[PDB]
Amino acid sequence: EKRLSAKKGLPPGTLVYTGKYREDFEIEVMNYSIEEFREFKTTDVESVLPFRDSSTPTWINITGIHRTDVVQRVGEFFGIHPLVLEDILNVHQRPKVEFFENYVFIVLKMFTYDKNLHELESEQVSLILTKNCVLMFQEKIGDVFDPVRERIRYNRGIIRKKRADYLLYSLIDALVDDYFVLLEKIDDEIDVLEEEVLERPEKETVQRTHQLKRNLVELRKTIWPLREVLSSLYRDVPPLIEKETVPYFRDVYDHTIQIADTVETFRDIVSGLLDVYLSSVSNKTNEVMKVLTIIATIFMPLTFIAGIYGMNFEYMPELRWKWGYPVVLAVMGVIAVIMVVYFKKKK
Amino acid sequence: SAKKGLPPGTLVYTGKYREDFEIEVMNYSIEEFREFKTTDVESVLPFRDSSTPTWINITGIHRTDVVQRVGEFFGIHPLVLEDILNVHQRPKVEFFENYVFIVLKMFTYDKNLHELESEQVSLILTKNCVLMFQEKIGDVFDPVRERIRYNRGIIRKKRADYLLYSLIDALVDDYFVLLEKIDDEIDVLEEEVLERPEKETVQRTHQLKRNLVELRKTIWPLREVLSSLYRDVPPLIEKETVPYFRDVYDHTIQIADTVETFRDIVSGLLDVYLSSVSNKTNEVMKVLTIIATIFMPLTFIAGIYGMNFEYMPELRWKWGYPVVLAVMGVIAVIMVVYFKKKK
Amino acid sequence: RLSAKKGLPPGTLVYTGKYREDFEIEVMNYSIEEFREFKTTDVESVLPFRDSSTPTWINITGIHRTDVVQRVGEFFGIHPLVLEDILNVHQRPKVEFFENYVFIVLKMFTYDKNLHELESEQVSLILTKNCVLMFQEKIGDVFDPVRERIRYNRGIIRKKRADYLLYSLIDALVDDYFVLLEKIDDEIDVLEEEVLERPEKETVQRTHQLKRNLVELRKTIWPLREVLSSLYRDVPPLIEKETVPYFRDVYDHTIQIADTVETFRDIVSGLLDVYLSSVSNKTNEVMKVLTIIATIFMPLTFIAGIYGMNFEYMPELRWKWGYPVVLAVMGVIAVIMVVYFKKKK
Amino acid sequence: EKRLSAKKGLPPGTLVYTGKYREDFEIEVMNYSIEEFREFKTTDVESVLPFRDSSTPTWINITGIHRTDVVQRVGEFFGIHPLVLEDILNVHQRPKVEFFENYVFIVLKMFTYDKNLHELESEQVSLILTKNCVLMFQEKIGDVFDPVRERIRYNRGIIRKKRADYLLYSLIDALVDDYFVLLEKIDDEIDVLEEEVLERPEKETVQRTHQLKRNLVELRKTIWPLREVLSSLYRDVPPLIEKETVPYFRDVYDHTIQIADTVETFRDIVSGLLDVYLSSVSNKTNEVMKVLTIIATIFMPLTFIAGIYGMNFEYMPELRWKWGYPVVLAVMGVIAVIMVVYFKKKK
Amino acid sequence: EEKRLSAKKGLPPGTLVYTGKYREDFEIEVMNYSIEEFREFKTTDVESVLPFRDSSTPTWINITGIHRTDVVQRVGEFFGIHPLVLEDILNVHQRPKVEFFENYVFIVLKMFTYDKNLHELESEQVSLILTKNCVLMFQEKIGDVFDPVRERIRYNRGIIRKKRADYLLYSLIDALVDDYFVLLEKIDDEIDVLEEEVLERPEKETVQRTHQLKRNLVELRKTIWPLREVLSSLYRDVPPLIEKETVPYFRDVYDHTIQIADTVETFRDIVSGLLDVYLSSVSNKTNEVMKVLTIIATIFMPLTFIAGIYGMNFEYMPELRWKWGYPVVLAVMGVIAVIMVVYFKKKK
Ligand SMILES: CCCCCCCCCCCCO[C@@H]1O[C@H](CO)[C@@H](O[C@H]2O[C@H](CO)[C@@H](O)[C@H](O)[C@H]2O)[C@H](O)[C@H]1O
Ligand SMILES: CCCCCCCCCCCCO[C@@H]1O[C@H](CO)[C@@H](O[C@H]2O[C@H](CO)[C@@H](O)[C@H](O)[C@H]2O)[C@H](O)[C@H]1O
Ligand SMILES: [Cl-]
Ligand SMILES: [Cl-]
Ligand SMILES: [Cl-]
Ligand SMILES: [Cl-]
Ligand SMILES: [Cl-]
Ligand SMILES: [Cl-]
Ligand SMILES: [Cl-]
Ligand SMILES: [Cl-]
Ligand SMILES: [Mg+2]
Ligand SMILES: [Mg+2]
Ligand SMILES: [Mg+2]
Ligand SMILES: [Mg+2]
Ligand SMILES: [Mg+2]
Ligand SMILES: [Mg+2]
Ligand SMILES: [Mg+2]
Ligand SMILES: [Mg+2]
Ligand SMILES: [Mg+2]
Ligand SMILES: [Mg+2]
Ligand SMILES: [Mg+2]
Repeated sequence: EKRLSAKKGLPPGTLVYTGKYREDFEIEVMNYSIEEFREFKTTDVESVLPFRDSSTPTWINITGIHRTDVVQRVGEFFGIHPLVLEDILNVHQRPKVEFFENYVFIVLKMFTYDKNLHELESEQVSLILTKNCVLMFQEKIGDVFDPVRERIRYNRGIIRKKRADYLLYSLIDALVDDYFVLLEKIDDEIDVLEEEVLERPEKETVQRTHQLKRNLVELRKTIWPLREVLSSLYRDVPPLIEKETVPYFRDVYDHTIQIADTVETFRDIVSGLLDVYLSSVSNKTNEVMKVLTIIATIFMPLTFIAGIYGMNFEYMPELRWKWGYPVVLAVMGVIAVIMVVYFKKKK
Repeated sequence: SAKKGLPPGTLVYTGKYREDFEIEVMNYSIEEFREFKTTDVESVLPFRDSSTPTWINITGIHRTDVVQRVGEFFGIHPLVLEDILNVHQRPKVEFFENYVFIVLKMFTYDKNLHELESEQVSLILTKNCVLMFQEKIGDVFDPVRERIRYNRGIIRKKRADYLLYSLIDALVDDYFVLLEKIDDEIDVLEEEVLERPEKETVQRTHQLKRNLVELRKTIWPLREVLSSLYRDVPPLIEKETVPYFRDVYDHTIQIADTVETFRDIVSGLLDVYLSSVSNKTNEVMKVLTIIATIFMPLTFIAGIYGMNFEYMPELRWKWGYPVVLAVMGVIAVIMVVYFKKKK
Repeated sequence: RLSAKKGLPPGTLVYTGKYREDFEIEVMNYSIEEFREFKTTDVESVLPFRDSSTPTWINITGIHRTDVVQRVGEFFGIHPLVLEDILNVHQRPKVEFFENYVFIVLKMFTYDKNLHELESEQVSLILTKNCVLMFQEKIGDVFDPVRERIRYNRGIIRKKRADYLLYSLIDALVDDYFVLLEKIDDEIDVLEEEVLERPEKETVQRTHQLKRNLVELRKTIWPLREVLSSLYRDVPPLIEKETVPYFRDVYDHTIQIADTVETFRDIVSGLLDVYLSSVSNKTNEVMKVLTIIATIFMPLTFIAGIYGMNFEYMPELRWKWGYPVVLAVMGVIAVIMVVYFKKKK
Repeated sequence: EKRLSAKKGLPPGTLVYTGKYREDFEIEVMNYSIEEFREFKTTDVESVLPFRDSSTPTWINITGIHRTDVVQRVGEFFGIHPLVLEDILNVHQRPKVEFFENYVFIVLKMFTYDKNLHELESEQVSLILTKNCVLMFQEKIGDVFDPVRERIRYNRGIIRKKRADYLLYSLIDALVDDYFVLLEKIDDEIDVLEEEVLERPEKETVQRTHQLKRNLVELRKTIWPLREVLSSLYRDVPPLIEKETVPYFRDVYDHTIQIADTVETFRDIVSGLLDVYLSSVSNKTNEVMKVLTIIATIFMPLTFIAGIYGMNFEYMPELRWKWGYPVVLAVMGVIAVIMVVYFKKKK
Repeated sequence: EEKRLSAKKGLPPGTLVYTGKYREDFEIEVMNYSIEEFREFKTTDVESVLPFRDSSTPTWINITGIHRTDVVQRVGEFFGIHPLVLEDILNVHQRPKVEFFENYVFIVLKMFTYDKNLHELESEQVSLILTKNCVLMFQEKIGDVFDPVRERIRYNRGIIRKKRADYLLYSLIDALVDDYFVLLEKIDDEIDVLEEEVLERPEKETVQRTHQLKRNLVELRKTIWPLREVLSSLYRDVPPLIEKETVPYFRDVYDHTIQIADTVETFRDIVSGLLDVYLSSVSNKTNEVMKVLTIIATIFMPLTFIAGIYGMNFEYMPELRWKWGYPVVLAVMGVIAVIMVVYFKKKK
């Protein structure tokens, strides 16, 4: 209803941004050949539009898809189907490839993990590969893509030698790689949490356990498709040159499996955290209940006799007598002493 | 859940909705549009033979004679019409030579008392018509009606199969709304489960589980109905409508992701609460334990010196018990010190 | 009684089930123009119907008479493995295919409410030429409505052939399951009500019985779904454009049941964890009462037991305005132990 | 006595018996056809070597494969691969069916169950179908094949009319039949066990349920390859006479499924047995609390007032107007009785 | 508990970077052999092994200490190994695999070492490349399971000397897969000891060990599953692996691996209940602690109140004055104590 999960009743072609980031808008362009390169930014689309006809590889990054107007304008110019456009704009959706005639279309998820308050956020990056362009579409400023920029700029690696497909591999290889980062953060979280779980009895322990479990589920929900998307890229290939670029997506495929597995491992672990915790607590109850028993179980028989020697009659034998009070205190010290002897097994 | 012993062709509305019956009909082509309502079935019949798209919506299928009649007129096999009127059944598609047959489920989720309801929606695509069969009045189809009416979208331009698409599409899109609500209820529940120790909570928890089960049982085959429509297409215009069906599938893959997601999420809730309440039990134990461990030994010396004995001064010595009182105070001091490793 | 008949050759004919009670053969030969039906204990009398040109339903009941299964089978030309398959009632439902005939094993269920339990009886069907052969363990069945349909000519059955009678028999036999499931659905409803609102061990027990019975149900129903999958997708002596879509309809109910049998499994599966939580909570709130009485009364008996001391020259007895204030302070700490207790109780 | 799971360092054909039984060695032969049959035992492997070339089905039962010379001889004569000989000797393994050029190889297990102290042992059985011979290999004297022996002697059934592949069939069907016996015993154990769990709270119970869980896991591991074992015997069939022996293989294969389902039915039943125990313990903990609390909650407050009225004070007596003792005992009984009243709901 | 080696990022596709924890050893071994004779040697000079690319006879070249990525790059370029394959030899956090190429088979496998006492398992990654007449082996660290295979080559044991490079690769992976037998045995011992502990030893360190075992099992499954797939691909495809000879051998290894994997899922099946068996014991001791607490509580508290109503200072109240009251109250108190014990004769 409000800013989550619903644009409803709108026709099949409606361009609407569903995410939260309306802040920034910036349009980056990097063109390159083996010979030379150029880069620029701008806030005007009419400058970048002519690159669709380029003979040389081009990476056009639109940050600020919160502007539906520029997404549309570009979609139209490169001839992107309106359903596809709409997918780019609706950022709540699963990861996918859709191959078309003159183009490939890809929807990926970048993540961010804040430790301290433990939570994750996800930005949607959409890539379109057509002709010589990779069109990028982001929500906000910030991204994992920088090493690629450096690779182009400082001529490191093979990127300069290759055409646009290997560039889509470059952007996808970065995006996938940052998941390892997120995963390191998360195993750190796991270790911390199992320490806390066996050794540190509070309820905030439970709260954090649960938080990690959800963060893990959302992680997987985005992850398994992400694996299939790479899986598809590997087995089909309409404009992705074979004998050059194929083993490159394939290495991103092995990554997305190594990752898909790692979150599984994570899951099987975190599931039994809470069991370990129940085992910590009901074991802590056991030791308390043992203390209260020996405390109660010594003083309960004693307070009884001390109460039968405080009873008022007349006619009573042992009150006058006497020799009693030392013999009574004797029997008391004796019975509590055989209690403590009886407890040489327990605690 | 039982109509038994009846012949294969027997029309029995098996639903719980007995109240309303209505017939809505919209005939459109590119240049013009015409809509009407009625309770008279024959009046909507001549539309079987037209060369333009028409949406014929029969609400209140508890009236069987209408279903029989319309069926016989459009030439639909009695096994289908029975299927239409038996509303406990899974979403499927049957592909036929002169038509397609589709059963789907709309859901409804009441907050306050938290519960869900289902309507069964049937669709026949034949020649130039979409035949829609609803159990009761009101639907998620209002934006579609508004679209045909107001020439929004491409819908006016298009044909009967694309009308189908818009109908099913609207249906599927509503689940999004339902998911948002379930999400909210889940938020509330987990808040309460870690912070609010009550049995009404375990109930609400189990009910949410049960609901997620019913929802899953519907959602999963729904994924499959679109799976065919996208992949099969005998009288469905290819180059035009196949990509659009492909969308509704995408979404219905999504809805099924979110639902497993919820099941995974809720499935650990009862272990939270168990872990939470097993802790609060432990931390009230401590309180009862300290209260028992100081005040039990103390009440013990109070009982010695209340004993009535002919021997034993105190009696005399007349100091008190500053010293009884002081030994109490000192052993209490050390008990509490001992409990500086605890509460 | 029992689960092993062993050391025996593959052909050997043995009834493994528990009911030796009844024996009866019922025959209905019916055509478009007319119909006739009779019963008997005499086997040579039904044999000639092999060559009848019209639909016959031979329901042989009391398979515990092995010699009749032998007779009829050898006569109609049914293999020895199929005959033994008819006499062994411990087995999974299956469909096997052959030249002149189709072999079918199904299960009818009876669930007693009150004392909650289920028993099964096995029906074997053989469709051969114009005859459909039926085999039961004991008197009574789910098939009366198709009998009624044949006697009174209701619906399309009189027009059509023998494999349509297969269709109808099976359909009836599948439809039973719906009512079964309704019953089991009731059991589940009461059982969960009890589980959250009613902490006893008998409810542990019934939860277990329900889980078990549900297991049995899944185990019968799942191959049963695979049965009508095969009758729908294969079809050699089954008239296609006429019967095959009637076949698909049972195929569809067979599926609906299976999903429902799952829903019940998934729901039963949690019913223990809801019980554990109610008991724990119940265990908690039982503990809280113990403490609050202790923590207000235990320190109370202590300061109330100081002034029961027989020491002379307390002096503190000297306050003898005294006791009401001595009573007061008690209540005060008592109250402040209660005033410890009006948050979190 | 049962060499552990490893013989390593050894090259691939190394023929080593890894089991515990060295005790007996015997060889039994039955040559038969429609007309007649001859049967004999022996310790001499030379006299059973000629039967490889038999026109008519022979059954060679070698018992005592600890004698590895024998297995080597026989193996080399009938043309069996060193890897399969090795497989006949190493008894820690899964069942399999390997189809070769001139012969069929099966390994299968023959279980034995001890009730009382509950545990299961398994002898290996190896079967090689070659030409007209069934080669059969056993660790120890005693087996399940005695009634197939009897059908060969007393000419019961159709076995004499039929061939070597039918011999194979009979043997496998006796194996498979025995797992029913086994399952019956496990069902008995299961019933006693669940009954003891729900009505009988002791620890040797958990010990037993666990024993069973494990035993069923073992039985699963032996049976599931087996289901696939007779699956591949049913669906393939190069030298297995089709129109004769095939519907008989499918018969064993139906059995094999009932056995597995009977296993899976058991598993899902046992995995609930511990949760039954869990819920019985936690109701006992509750029911003990209940008893502690009604005693604590009626008497501790009644002790508080008896209590103030025993105090010896300067203004003592506070009351001493004789009314007025029994009024206190009255209000004692009244607050106790209304404690019971308040407990007339649950406890 | 800090930044772990996982991410090699910002780095190009071909980047050769060792991600392991072993920097210690470096050694290059060679055995070359034929039916007539063989030569074995070590060296740190890579250029001396290189000519073996062109040998007619099978040559196993073991390169221990892949941390030196110049050696790894050398042998790679010289053998025409594609940079991505090279990089995989170098990156050790990754699942076992086969990849087949025009001129070589790349394989990734894993050796596991378990230590008892403090219970923990380390792995080492092994790479193998079937290329022409060579198998290139790459190890992180000295020591390995391939000793008997060397021993066979040296002293002419088995058939290995007659067969070729493909059978040499069979021999290597067979010794590898065969290690997992030992490993599963050790994990079994720990399992028995640990379930005994779970029932009969109520300590928190027991819990620590149960969870530790569980984690070890998961890391062990994660590797062990595709290990199965690696041998399956190897059985069923076979481009330069001589078929009618070497395929059955590869099949055998596949078999043990199916066994290996089955076992691993059985251990998992057991350790998953191991913690519920603990929590059963614990609740049960406390259960039988609370009993003790409650039966001591319920006999004396009705007794301490009977002792309360007695003194208790009031007038009238015989009771006190008729004598006989004290002993008769020892009788009542006593008898009610004995009927509490009698009611508790359904308990202990
Ligand atoms: C030297 C003085 C001579 C006085 C007259 C002698 C008469 C002979 C009597 C036999 C002696 C036994 O006397 C015995 O004393 C003991 C305690 O002293 C009493 O026992 C008394 O105190 C014990 C405490 O241990 C209580 O458990 C018991 O309920 C109470 O009756 C016995 O009830 C009485 O039978
Ligand atoms: C002082 C003389 C030195 C020589 C030693 C002998 C001293 C006397 C020994 C006393 C033996 C104690 O054994 C016994 O104890 C109980 C207290 O539980 C006393 O008192 C008991 O009397 C009878 C038992 O029959 C009961 O009615 C009463 O309830 C009970 O208290 C008995 O009178 C005494 O016989
Ligand atoms: Cl690059
Ligand atoms: Cl009919
Ligand atoms: Cl119906
Ligand atoms: Cl049988
Ligand atoms: Cl071996
Ligand atoms: Cl036989
Ligand atoms: Cl890498
Ligand atoms: Cl060798
Ligand atoms: Mg849409
Ligand atoms: Mg790689
Ligand atoms: Mg019906
Ligand atoms: Mg879309
Ligand atoms: Mg006093
Ligand atoms: Mg049999
Ligand atoms: Mg059979
Ligand atoms: Mg139908
Ligand atoms: Mg070996
Ligand atoms: Mg082997
Ligand atoms: Mg890389």
